[PDB]
Amino acid sequence: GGGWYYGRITRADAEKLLSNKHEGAFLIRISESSPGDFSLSVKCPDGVQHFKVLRDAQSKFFLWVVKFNSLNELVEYHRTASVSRSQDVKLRDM
Repeated sequence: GGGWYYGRITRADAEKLLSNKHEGAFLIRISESSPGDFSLSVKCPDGVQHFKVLRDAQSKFFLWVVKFNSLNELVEYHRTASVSRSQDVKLRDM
């Protein structure tokens, strides 16, 4: 695991590279203009899409209203289900 961490990358780069070469491919990236917040990006059927992902002062990450210990506890359990719930896009890496 951990093949999904790309760090410094921006949205404009992410939408470029992440179209290679399968739907459900994903990367995790920072807000380079002001560090400490992050984005998930994913390959979808019309292009590439993005999702803001954060942590609290409690040192716990969140996506919804519910908290998890790291983004690894999101990704490793979210992967069996859709990021959209209206499209067949699920997180996958080979």
